[PDB]
Amino acid sequence: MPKLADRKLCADQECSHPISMAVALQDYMAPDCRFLTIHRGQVVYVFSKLKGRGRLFWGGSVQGDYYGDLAARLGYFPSSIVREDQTLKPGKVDVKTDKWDFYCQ
Repeated sequence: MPKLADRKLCADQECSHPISMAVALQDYMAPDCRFLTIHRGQVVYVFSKLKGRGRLFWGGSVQGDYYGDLAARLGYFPSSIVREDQTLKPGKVDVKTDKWDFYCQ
């Protein structure tokens, strides 16, 4: 399975800080373990934005039901299914993707 992208944009070198908070406008079911499953209205925190050949996809995690809860797992989803509501930190750190980046969590 080829990497989805060779490079990505993050808020920091380790992609540890979220770039943005977004709300899902469409449902999306993960086609394989690399992807997130999302439903309309759910909140997603975006930690990376892929570049190049993977640029339709962003990486992040789904907010849970209790205040402050964010699932630990990261996965990819199409950027178009969400509306970014708050830019938390500019996503302008241009990083090569590593092998952890497409290994399923």
